[PDB]
Amino acid sequence: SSGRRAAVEDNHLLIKAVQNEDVDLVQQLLEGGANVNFQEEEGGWTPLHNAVQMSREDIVELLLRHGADPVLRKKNGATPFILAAIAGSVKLLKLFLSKGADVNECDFYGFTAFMEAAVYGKVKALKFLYKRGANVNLRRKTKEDQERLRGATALMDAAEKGHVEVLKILLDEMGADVNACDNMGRNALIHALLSSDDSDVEAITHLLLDHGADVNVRGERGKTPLILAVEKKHLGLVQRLLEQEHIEINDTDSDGKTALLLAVELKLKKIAELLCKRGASTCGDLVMTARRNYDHSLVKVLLSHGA
Ligand SMILES: Nc1ncnc2c1ncn2[C@@H]1O[C@H](COP(=O)(O)O[C@@H]2[C@H](O)[C@@H](COP(=O)(O)O[C@@H]3[C@H](O)[C@@H](COP(=O)(O)O)O[C@H]3n3cnc4c(N)ncnc43)O[C@H]2n2cnc3c(N)ncnc32)[C@@H](O)[C@H]1O
Repeated sequence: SSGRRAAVEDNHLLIKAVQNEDVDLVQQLLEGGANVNFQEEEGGWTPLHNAVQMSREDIVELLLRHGADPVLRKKNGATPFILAAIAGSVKLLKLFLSKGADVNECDFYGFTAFMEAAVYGKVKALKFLYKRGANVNLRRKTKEDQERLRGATALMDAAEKGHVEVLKILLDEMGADVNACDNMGRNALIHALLSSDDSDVEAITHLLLDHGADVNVRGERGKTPLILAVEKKHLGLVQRLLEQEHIEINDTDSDGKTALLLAVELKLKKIAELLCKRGASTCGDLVMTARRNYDHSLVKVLLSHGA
């Protein structure tokens, strides 16, 4: 019982040794008899996981030769193979395939190597996984989710993190389905506009629209791409979104508000003016909203378009 406690320390040390990239210390601890397949209690991480996360092939090899299980999963269900995708290591993906990993295996949240590679903008890994049979259009199914016959896709992921290079490749080279929808009915376009990154959102939006993305999808709360473009207060997105010949300008959100109503509630002078060069002012309480806003430049615009 004093030995059971002392050893667990050696184990944690083996992990820490790996994290510190202390090759010699890892060799001592393993030769010393430390459990090479020890999993810490937090998230089920092993030395091998940590080694893969860090893209240290040499430490992976060492651990494997001391008998590390190459397909042992951590608590989230992710395997070392998957972790190597997040790391973008082709060498490690090639390796874990050779040791029994399935190219379309997934953690307990439906995440596949291919998906992780797109999330982390890992191009070479993406191309590798594709050419090794990765199912590009898989929709995330948690495990106790498949059993009940019941949703995001790699394309969506790349859209939310704003990886332009990856999005081009998925759409042009790998046959990604631009108009797939998750279980809340959001598509790659909606995800791009929901993300925290206004960084490359213009490119992602243009790209998606060229590849025939549906500008008229109902999101979380009736929120269309137009309404998100407006709520973002982005003139460029509203501008590009409106060059879509068949966009339901007057579509209404969850609250009944529309692209124009929200444009005016938010005092967007140019966006409201641009919308009015097509939008229906018959939401009605438009002018009354601009008046509550004390916005007489905007009250004038609304009336010229018959409110
Ligand atoms: N060396 C180590 N590195 C990192 N963590 C370590 C390390 N050593 C010990 N730990 C510790 O163990 C714990 C859990 O770590 P873990 O990563 O193994 O397990 C995570 C979590 O519990 C678990 C679930 O978290 P959640 O409740 O937030 O559930 C999340 C979400 O609701 C769900 C569905 O997403 P979606 O389909 O709706 O888009 O997956 C999460 N998720 C989001 N992006 C993911 C991704 N790219 N890949 C996998 N899962 C993702 O998944 C890990 N995880 C979460 N976000 C991640 C992300 N963005 N990229 C990679 N992995 C991610 C921790 O508590 C931690 O301290």
